[PDB]
Amino acid sequence: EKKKKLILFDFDSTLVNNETIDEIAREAGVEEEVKKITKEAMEGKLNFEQSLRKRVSLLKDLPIEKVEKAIKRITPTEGAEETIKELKNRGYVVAVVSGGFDIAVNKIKEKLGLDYAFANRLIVKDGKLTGDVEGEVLKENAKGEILEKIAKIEGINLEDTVAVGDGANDISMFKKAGLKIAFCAKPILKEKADICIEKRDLREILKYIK
Ligand SMILES: [Mg+2]
Repeated sequence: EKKKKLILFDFDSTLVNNETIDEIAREAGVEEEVKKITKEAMEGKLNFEQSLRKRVSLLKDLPIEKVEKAIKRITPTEGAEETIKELKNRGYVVAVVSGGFDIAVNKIKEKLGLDYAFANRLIVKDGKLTGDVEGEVLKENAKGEILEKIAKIEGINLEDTVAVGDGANDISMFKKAGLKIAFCAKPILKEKADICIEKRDLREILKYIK
């Protein structure tokens, strides 16, 4: 026998190298403005939901074909698939929980073979973004609520959970997690982490997890 563990990964800047919202902002012509808000939000200087709605509103009217062009530029972080496969090899459950968007996160869930995926969604009308976003990964304690929910479904004690992220919206996930790993993270999350990894290779987390 042997117990399973549950590992939750943030998406933007953690499982992938990019910030989905910033990539889309480039196609919408508001890259500078959105990048600045994203940085403040991930450093913990802004309420997450308010900052995300402010950024998504700047994307109003962008055609879906341009959103896809931005998504195409997203690349997986070094070692991502190998790390996920090794965790699954141990019999562990793996999830991605993101303040980003299904249109990007759906793909990685299937590509890397994840068991769960939670993200927000961009609202679309007549083939263009309306500027609205909706979802359950918006409130300040959203990720922690999701970690608890998944752990309950799987019968896994919170002490056997691991959270891996880079930004301030990963703090609520860290609060409930058994092991807190800040991956090439912002100072506000590093302060709360058990382990800080600065080499950009997800395989580095494996050493800390039995
Ligand atoms: Mg992130």
